[PDB]
Amino acid sequence: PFGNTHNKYKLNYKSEEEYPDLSKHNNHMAKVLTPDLYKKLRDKETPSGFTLDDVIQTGVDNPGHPFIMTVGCVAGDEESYTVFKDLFDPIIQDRHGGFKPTDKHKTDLNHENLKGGDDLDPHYVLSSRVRTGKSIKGYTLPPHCSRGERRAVEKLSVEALNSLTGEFKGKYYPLKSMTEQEQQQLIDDHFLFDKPVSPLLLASGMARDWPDARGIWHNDNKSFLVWVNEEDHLRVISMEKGGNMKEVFRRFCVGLQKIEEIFKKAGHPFMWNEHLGYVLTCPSNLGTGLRGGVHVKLAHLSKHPKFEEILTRLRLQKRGTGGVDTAAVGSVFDISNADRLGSSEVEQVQLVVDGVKLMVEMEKKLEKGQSIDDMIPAQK
Amino acid sequence: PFGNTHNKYKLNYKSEEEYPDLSKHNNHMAKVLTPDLYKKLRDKETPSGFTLDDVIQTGVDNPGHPFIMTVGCVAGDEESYTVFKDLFDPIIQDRHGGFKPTDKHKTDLNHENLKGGDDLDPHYVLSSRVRTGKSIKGYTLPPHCSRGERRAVEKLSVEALNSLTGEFKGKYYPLKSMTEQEQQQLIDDHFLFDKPVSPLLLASGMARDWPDARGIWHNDNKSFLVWVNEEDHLRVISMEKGGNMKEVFRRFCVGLQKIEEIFKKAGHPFMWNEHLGYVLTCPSNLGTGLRGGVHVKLAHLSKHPKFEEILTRLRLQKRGTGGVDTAAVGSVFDISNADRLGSSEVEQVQLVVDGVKLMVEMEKKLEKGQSIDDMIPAQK
Ligand SMILES: Nc1ncnc2c1ncn2[C@@H]1O[C@H](COP(=O)(O)OP(=O)(O)O)[C@@H](O)[C@H]1O
Ligand SMILES: Nc1ncnc2c1ncn2[C@@H]1O[C@H](COP(=O)(O)OP(=O)(O)O)[C@@H](O)[C@H]1O
Ligand SMILES: CN(CC(=O)O)C(N)N
Ligand SMILES: [Mg+2]
Ligand SMILES: [Mg+2]
Repeated sequence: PFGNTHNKYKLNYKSEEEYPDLSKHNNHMAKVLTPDLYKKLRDKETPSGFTLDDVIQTGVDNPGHPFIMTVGCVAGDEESYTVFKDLFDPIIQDRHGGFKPTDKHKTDLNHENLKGGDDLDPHYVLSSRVRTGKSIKGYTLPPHCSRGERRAVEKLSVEALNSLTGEFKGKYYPLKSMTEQEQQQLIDDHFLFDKPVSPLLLASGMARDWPDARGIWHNDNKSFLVWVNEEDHLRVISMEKGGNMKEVFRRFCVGLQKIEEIFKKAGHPFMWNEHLGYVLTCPSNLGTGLRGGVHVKLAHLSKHPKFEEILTRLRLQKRGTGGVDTAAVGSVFDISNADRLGSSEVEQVQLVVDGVKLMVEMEKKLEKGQSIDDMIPAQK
Repeated sequence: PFGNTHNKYKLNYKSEEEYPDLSKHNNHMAKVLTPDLYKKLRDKETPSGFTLDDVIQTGVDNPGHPFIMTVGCVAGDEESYTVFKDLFDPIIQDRHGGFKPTDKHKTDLNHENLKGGDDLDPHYVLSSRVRTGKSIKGYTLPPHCSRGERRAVEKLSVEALNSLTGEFKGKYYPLKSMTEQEQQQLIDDHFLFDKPVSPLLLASGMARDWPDARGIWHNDNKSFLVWVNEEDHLRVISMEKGGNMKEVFRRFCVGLQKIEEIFKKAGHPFMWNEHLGYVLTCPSNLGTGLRGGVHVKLAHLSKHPKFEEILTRLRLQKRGTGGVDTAAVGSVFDISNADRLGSSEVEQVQLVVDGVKLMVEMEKKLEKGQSIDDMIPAQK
């Protein structure tokens, strides 16, 4: 029982007979997979039984489209990254600016190392936010995890979160028993998540048993939010209105370390290693898993020839006002760090603080009508 | 499905820790599963590694359906129906209107014994269709089949179908070779299976690797078609405009017999036993696998307070114009026999002809300002 009968059954076919048809594909996985790599890795399994087929399924199912390259693969556990390193390493190097198999990732959650960021001009910066994801050692990741493992993650997380006090006193809302009123309240506060609709996620198996053992915790102040068992075991978000990113990041680090110490005592620390930093399902999110950002009104700078170039130079990214696929209603852009792996949490938020400060100074010159042609920084 | 099929850590959790939460689920699986059944069968697997969790996943994920009552489980191979018989048999009994473990599949080949059905009123009955499914013995079914297995089924099936002659002369059209426009036209014209959007198809693992090794075979005038590797290895279809169900059924039965003769001669017989008849993925499609029905315009009858009761009395199922996952458009309903095991093809098509003729007579009475109170049919 509970063995490898399934993969052994597939191994009755030759490697070419099981090899995916990637002729229409444009994703990182398809860029790297070869007939030889598939042949060499198809009989391998992690201790939990995760296989190369499981790693690549989403990339097989979702070819991609013209420009933006999707990753096209997932990890099912920490071991996936080692057992299938011959696939993941080139993907990680390509996705994360050349990060090599021998490179090390530096973690830094000491919020005191951030400099400034309490001052971001409220007239332009409408809100500040820091998000990360975390995995819990001892449990496989959402593509793979059993109902039993998922429930164990939820129990540990909820008991931990229920123990928090002061600024971090809060309450958990299971998706399965959520009242209509609770759901509406969470929507009003931009705290709700629903079953994923993205085929990139659905194709990996991560949505099984929905909504079993999924839920949302937030503190009474509505400034610290935790999603349980969505894309990763945990998603942890600190947010508030205005431009005190210093306070947002402080709260983020303190709450994250409080949770960490409880998990560590239970023998289930956050999944982490010196090479990849914090381990998560998607290779794109390794390292810090961190997206620190602001909603910032850039009426003129938005409509400027070098706007996309300035973001690139500052190592920043932009999205709409309502998320990843939105058109920035009014003039409000979601600006955040582009980096994840090979730089620390402090370094990434510092880039956001420093970069957003410069871009507000730039916009102030533009609304007067001065030239933005000297403040343009070197590529960071 | 997915990696979770072979998650080796399920061993490490208690049965009650892995047991699904089926509270407020309304499908046949959830009506039957118990803690004891789960405990008994959770450590079992078929020779290809299909497990109880794979059987039930769609019924966990899909508590209900917007249009019909669903079975909530699938088979992954022939052996599924034996290994997990204690779950399947009560579901089959419920779904097929009382078919007991001691009852036997029925067929004759006597399609000419259909009484009437050559003259369904074409003002109401816009098209007539008869389908069934077949599985190739020795290959796993769509929820579980590997890319290699699926490809093997496609290769042998196309070779066999290409040997059809006479009114059944046709050819194969691989899904990957169709343009978006060509695919959409075939779907709009009701010939080709939809994009992989069914909650059953998705949740159970049947959409993996799409569109690899899927396609449609058909004769030149598209009156006789075979889908390859959608929900079943084969779906054999006869259809045409208008109300000559007898002719549709003639073509179906003669064609199906030619197919099975060809497959047997090639050494690729279908999955079959004396109890369940022909074995297919969904328990609802066992026995003859036959779903015979019409697109019928019921503007008045569909608004009558006893519409659903009448359908139940007649043992007919209602679906949308674009099939099970769609709504009726322009009051055009897909009306077909609900049950497939414990009766023959002729009995099934006779039940459709008789029921549809009654419903058309009801529609006509309601159009004329008369009532149908006196015409409600006895429970079949
Ligand atoms: N700086 C911000 N201020 C307020 N809300 C934000 C901010 N950044 C993101 N959001 C909100 O969080 C949601 C998720 O955004 P999304 O781009 O998916 O973010 P992430 O991937 O970090 O979760 C959106 O609905 C959006 O309204
Ligand atoms: N009587 C009919 N006439 C024309 N098309 C039909 C008829 N019945 C079903 N269909 C079509 O068959 C396709 C599949 O519908 P679906 O509900 O999935 O049925 P099946 O049991 O064959 O899988 C749909 O495109 C639908 O419009
Ligand atoms: C709609 N189905 C029946 C069911 O889900 O019970 C099919 N496709 N087997
Ligand atoms: Mg997001
Ligand atoms: Mg169908």
